[PDB]
Amino acid sequence: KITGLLDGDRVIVFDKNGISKLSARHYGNVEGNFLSLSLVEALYLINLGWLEVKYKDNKPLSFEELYEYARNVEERLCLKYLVYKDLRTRGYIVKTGLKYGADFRLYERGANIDKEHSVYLVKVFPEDSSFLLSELTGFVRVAHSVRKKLLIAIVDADGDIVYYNMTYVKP
Amino acid sequence: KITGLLDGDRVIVFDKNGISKLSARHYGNVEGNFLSLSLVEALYLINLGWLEVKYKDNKPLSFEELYEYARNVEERLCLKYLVYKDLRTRGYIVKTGLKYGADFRLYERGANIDKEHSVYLVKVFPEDSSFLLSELTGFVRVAHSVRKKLLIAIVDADGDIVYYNMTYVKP
Amino acid sequence: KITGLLDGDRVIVFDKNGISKLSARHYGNVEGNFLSLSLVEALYLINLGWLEVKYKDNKPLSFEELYEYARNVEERLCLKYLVYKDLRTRGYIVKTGLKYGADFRLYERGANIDKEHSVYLVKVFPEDSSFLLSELTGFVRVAHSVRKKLLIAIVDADGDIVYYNMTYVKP
Amino acid sequence: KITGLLDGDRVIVFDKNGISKLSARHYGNVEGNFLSLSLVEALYLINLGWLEVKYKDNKPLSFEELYEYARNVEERLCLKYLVYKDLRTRGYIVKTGLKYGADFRLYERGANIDKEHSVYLVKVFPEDSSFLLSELTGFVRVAHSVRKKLLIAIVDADGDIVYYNMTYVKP
Ligand SMILES: [Au+]
Ligand SMILES: [Au+]
Ligand SMILES: [Au+]
Ligand SMILES: [Au+]
Repeated sequence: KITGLLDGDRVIVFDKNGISKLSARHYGNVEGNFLSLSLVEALYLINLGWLEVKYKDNKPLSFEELYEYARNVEERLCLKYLVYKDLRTRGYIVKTGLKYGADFRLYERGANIDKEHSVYLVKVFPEDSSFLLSELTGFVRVAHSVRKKLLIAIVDADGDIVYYNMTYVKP
Repeated sequence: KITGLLDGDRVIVFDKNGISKLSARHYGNVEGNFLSLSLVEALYLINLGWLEVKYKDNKPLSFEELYEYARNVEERLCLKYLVYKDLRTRGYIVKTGLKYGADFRLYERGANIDKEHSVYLVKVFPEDSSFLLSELTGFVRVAHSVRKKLLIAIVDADGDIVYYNMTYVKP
Repeated sequence: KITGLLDGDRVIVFDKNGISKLSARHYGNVEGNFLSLSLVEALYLINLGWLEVKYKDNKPLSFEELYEYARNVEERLCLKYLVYKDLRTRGYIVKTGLKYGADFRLYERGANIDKEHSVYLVKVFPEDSSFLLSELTGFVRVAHSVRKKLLIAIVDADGDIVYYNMTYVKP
Repeated sequence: KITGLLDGDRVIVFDKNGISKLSARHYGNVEGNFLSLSLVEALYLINLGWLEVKYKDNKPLSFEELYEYARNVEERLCLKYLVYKDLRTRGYIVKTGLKYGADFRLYERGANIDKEHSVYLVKVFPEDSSFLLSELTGFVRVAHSVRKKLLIAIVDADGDIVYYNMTYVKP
């Protein structure tokens, strides 16, 4: 069970092999002799039984413990977490979509991250919260501007994720 | 210049010829003793310069006059008029989509609205407005069950339209 | 008295015991490491006396507290809560009807929702508010195509509910 | 061709046989020795080719002429006429719904007298006009109250008539 260190909004890994294992599956970003995982990533790794996270004492935090800490640091933690876990489970390599204002950005399944770029821009939405339609049309424009497809991930009232693809059309 | 009689939510045309001209291009409904147009159809034909609409006396009502009347009696006249005019201009035969909870239903440039079925289901939305996802989520469903393509026409504050498609997806 | 964590749009339950209890009576979603309830669900459970909810502090929110929070993050929280509580009380297993553009989808009290299909599709409305018929008209349609019974829940100003059915008719 | 005399909002038929034929199909009400027809009824009968209305000495009026008159007399003329004609065409004995707040009251298909009651109450609605939902629920109350079925007749944007039945439900 690889070990990581709770450092604010990130979790660091230094074990040489621990970092090699996680970099292979493409988790977090490698910065020198360290690997930086996001809080959602660490939670999912913990859930997978691969990662172990300690903060203060030598006693590693529990999923609940890390959740309690992250919910007060990250925003929409549960929203991003449920969906991230889903996509990871669907076989996707999920990476931040921050650069495009999106929640995530994904590579095709089975994509060679080496030569391939990301294809989907993902934006998560809770079913029961209304918002400006321009919020959506805006993402369709950004996605399109970067030759990427927009993926709307809805977390319905039942806690399940429903995905929709939205695009421009010329009747 | 075909003249019509504004009566509530529709315009009545008695001129046997105007009834042929309009019916030819699929505008309005031929009751037999007359042909009746919707307020949006009337506004459009006035705009084309084909129609003249009288209300209580003889002096025909200006486009803006008829337009103000319709805005007052029909909630989303602005939206519907705008998208209808646009799709009618693209050559589509624009009919009501009420049976499907939609704004319009379209038929290709030349089609016998009789033995043929509509190919598109259309829903109009002002862009700068808040909305709930179920409004779109239900539309995609209905379009699906009735095996028809869908168009989500979004009109921005400037009155411009951008059509979008939306499809359910399992990543 | 199970205790959950208010986290945006949902409530997280970590107690393996509450997870079993809630899961049994079909409440929330079991992510695996936790179970999450929707805001409407949590409100109902607080009201039922089964649950306790804590936000950014160890002091549980009162029903009126969580309720106000929810009212603020969800447009129609009032309507949906009222109808959810009522149908749940009647013994139905109330789930989301998002996929059909509806508020809820219902299963019989003795239904095995894993093997069975929902028998009702529900749409809620505030009685003393202006509406457009295409709002019911499309609902009737979807309900038909997906071969399900429908319920139009109409809540009056006092919050009292009356259910109505609607059927297409060819006289 | 039966003759009737325009009398305000009614068309009176005095002919002995004329009255006989119309009364057989159940048109108008029989008061004194004559037969009083409604403006929509008279318009329909003219459309049928059965009636000939004229204002006193003047030459008989054309469908357009009577409509021209009637429209500046009766309300929702086009609305009520479009539905009435349709229901009459479908083989129904369409009578007023006035005593119930409905537009029309219908008698089962076609063999009912005075010892036989009306089965439906009909309320016509133009598709693109919004109204308070309480208006609909009000008609369900009246219909139900008088042990009758409420028929919602919608004149859609295409000029066609769509019918829906609305009733109470106890889930
Ligand atoms: Au969440
Ligand atoms: Au407009
Ligand atoms: Au409430
Ligand atoms: Au009309």
